[PDB]
Amino acid sequence: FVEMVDNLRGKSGQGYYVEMTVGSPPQTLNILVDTGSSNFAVGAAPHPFLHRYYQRQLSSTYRDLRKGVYVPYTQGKWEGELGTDLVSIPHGPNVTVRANIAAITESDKFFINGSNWEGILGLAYAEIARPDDSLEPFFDSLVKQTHVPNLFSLQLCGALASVGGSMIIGGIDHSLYTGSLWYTPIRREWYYEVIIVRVEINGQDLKMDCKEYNYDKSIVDSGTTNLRLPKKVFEAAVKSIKAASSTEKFPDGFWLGEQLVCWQTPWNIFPVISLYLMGEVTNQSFRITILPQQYLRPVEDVATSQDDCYKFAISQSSTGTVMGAVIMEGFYVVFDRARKRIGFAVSACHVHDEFRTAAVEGPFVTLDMEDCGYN
Ligand SMILES: Nc1ccc2cc(-c3ccsc3)ccc2n1
Repeated sequence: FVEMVDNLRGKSGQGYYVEMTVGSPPQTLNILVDTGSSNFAVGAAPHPFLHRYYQRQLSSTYRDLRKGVYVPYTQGKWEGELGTDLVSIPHGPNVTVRANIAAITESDKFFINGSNWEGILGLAYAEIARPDDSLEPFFDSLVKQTHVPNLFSLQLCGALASVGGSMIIGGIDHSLYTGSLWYTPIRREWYYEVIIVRVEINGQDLKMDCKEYNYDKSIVDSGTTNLRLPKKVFEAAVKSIKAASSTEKFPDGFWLGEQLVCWQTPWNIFPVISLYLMGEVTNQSFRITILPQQYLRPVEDVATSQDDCYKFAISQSSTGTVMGAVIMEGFYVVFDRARKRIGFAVSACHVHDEFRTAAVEGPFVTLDMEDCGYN
């Protein structure tokens, strides 16, 4: 897996991408790695923000599926033409597979003006593929057509500053993490859904009905930046973070992500956040702990300010909990599809000081963990 280490690149706030090839001869494309969706979809027309795009006319192995796909999101959309072709990952396993590909022919607020990627690799399950679950996602195709084991893992390292990481396809690289992996079950194979059973700020329990933590979902998502929390949970978490960091006060807007706060930096004033996840065994949980250096993100994009402005990277949501980069950059994350589970271990590349560290600890006893799932 040494050939796969450090195969992820990107710019701060613009996602992680991996080099891929599509068609014959191979066409090189940078593709966003997204555990939050299930479509392999690439730009196929000269959108002026794109460095490169899939040219179907140049591929001898392209096959038309004679079907369109329309994908709206909250903000905008993407739209495309479904087909198949041969796909490779130059810094992945030495294999070539026939995969479904959405050729994107129209988009709005999908591509990022200024980024170095031209497509998306949805790593989640068939159930949330567009237009329906008959469209087999890339990873399913990879496992069916080769001996590549049914798992992948992600080390997202963070630092517009350049970001880096590793996607290890088909296994686990033990030098990307310290301590032991701890596994939480995949509750259902659609998103990577898991169950949060307890939340603490600075070891202080939030004491909420644990069903609020997973209302209506909790998911692991490499395609989101923030730790997103349901509004009711976010409201309590914010109140508790504010009380923990009394030493200095901040306007309501900052906590709401409506404005930035700037220095010329004190980490100790801010609390650690702990999430307890359902463990592998009846009545057993474990906890993941992140620092302010994960949830307080630098903004370098500030043109009207030559100070160190930060964004509060926890926000409200109506789609459930989203464990985004705020969480994932603390940990080596194993997506163990073979055994319907997700593993977490302290990341060897995570940003920390000399007083506190990201942590993965257990076992703990936690009763009635079933009840924390929304139905
Ligand atoms: N993990 C995520 C989060 C947000 C996403 C939004 C889009 C999209 C589609 C049409 S416009 C924007 C696609 C994939 C996404 N994956």
